[PDB]
Amino acid sequence: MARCERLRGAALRDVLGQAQGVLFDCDGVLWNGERIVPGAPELLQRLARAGKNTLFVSNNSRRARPELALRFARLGFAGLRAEQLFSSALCAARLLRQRLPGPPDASGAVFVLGGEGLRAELRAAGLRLAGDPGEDPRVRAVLVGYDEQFSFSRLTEACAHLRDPDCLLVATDRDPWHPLSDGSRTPGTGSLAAAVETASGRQALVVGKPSPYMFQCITEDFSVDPARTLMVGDRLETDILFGHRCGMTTVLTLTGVSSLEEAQAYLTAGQRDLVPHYYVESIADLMEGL
Amino acid sequence: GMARCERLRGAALRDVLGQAQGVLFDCDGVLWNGERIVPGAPELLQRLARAGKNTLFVSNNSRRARPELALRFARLGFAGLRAEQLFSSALCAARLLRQRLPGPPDASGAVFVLGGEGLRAELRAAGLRLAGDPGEDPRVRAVLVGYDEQFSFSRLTEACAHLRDPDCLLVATDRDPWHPLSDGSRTPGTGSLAAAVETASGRQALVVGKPSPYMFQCITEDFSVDPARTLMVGDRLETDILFGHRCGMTTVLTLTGVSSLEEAQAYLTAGQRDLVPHYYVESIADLMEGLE
Ligand code: BEF
Ligand code: BEF
Ligand SMILES: [Mg+2]
Ligand SMILES: [Mg+2]
Repeated sequence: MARCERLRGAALRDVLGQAQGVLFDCDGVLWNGERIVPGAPELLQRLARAGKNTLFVSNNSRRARPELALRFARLGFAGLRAEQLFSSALCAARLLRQRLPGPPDASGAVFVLGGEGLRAELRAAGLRLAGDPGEDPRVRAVLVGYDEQFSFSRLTEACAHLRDPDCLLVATDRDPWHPLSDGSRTPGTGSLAAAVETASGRQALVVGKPSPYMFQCITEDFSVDPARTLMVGDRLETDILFGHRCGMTTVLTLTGVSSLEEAQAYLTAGQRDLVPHYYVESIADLMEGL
Repeated sequence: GMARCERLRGAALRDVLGQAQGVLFDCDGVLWNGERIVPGAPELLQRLARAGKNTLFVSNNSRRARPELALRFARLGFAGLRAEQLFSSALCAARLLRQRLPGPPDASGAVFVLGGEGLRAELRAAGLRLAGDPGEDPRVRAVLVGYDEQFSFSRLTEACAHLRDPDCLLVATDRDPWHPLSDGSRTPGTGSLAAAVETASGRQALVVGKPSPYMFQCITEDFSVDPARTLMVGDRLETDILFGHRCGMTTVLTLTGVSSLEEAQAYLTAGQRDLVPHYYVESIADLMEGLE
């Protein structure tokens, strides 16, 4: 039962040694916008050298796997394999492929409220998109992602497809909003998903943290022992909650969305699923254990 | 009076109407569907007036300011109504905001509005200054979410920016989630936009329209209404009927609109008593057989 203590000194050396791997959230953890978190690449390198597995799990649905891989390299994280990178975009594509196969054939298409990266992730899995060239097949699912082209007419069209009860509704994540480097905020997929759900009268299947699905998607590709895995993230209600649900050890870093006091407030309120085991000022602080 | 969803006809209809001082009518799906009146609706209103029963009208429709809504009634054949009898969520939003945003002269700021020109006009008639109107946009002191056919990701973003300030109010006209169109398709309702704005801003909106009691308050500032002796007549269980229950009125579901008898009956069998109408009719025309 999580106590939100500062991970330093001996405990930190013990926690890292016991670890098989570290699951890292990306935004607010490795970088903020185009500014990397100092020590972050050096941390990853030392982790690898110490033979501790690293994986990356992000609710960001803007970047397909190849562009996310480029971003890591560009910002200075070398030696990563694309296979280590999980976004809600990737896992939505895999969930939709799973739900849409069958003994039946001639499936259908996905209507996507989202950007080019999310679309590209679905095409890479072999799904067809409403609005691509050629045949208009039956729309069999609506996917809601981070959609800067969101509009009333696109909301209306989503709901029309959802009048068919067999048409699925999937959302990449419910993150409600995100910080920008200028201090302003941008609405998150959760706000778009809420509009689509309310207008269509449906409940969405949510793929991203804190949904366990994000973890299944990962364990299909790697063996992960939740007991010996650290889940590291900056957001209490997505990363920490996810970590608790998966039975992992949880580390809040303070470089991102949540504050140490928000965590303490959950603790005093006895909401244990939202309380991290440990916190650090920065993921750079983890290095003193290697 | 625990609702049993009974068909209002015969003696029950004569009794209920006889005890009533007045009838509150929801408008869409009740007096009309689109540009098509419900047959008998104009005659009903006339006969109600002759019988000395007061009528008032509530709508969650935020598209027409009160003058145009009044012109609509007249054009479709409803005679004898005065504009002051018409309460829309637009009107009541303008009043809530006028109440909450008066203060010293210099304090007065602006309302950032997600909605159409009807709603805009309703707020200006109440003396409110609007972001996006000509000249200086003063401090935004409230965000209003209404039915917004021009809703967009950037305007959602701009609303949230205003809402970062905890003292900026968030008001929604209503939470109706979607509405039927004449071709059988649907348009998203304010409730869906409001949900997006509330989620992205981390705020709870003050809701003005039915089933919020605020709409009833907005009405009782202008007219004496005894809820015990008033019928609330509507086509939507989750908005009109619930509203009637919260205000302590006898509730009548009419079937010419959004909800079905079977939806009402399922609420009954589930014990969701606040979503069960006391009575129902196929059409509000049926009410006429209870008047002499
Ligand atoms: F990249 Be994480 F979801 F902030
Ligand atoms: F006019 Be009601 F709000 F349908
Ligand atoms: Mg993050
Ligand atoms: Mg109605």
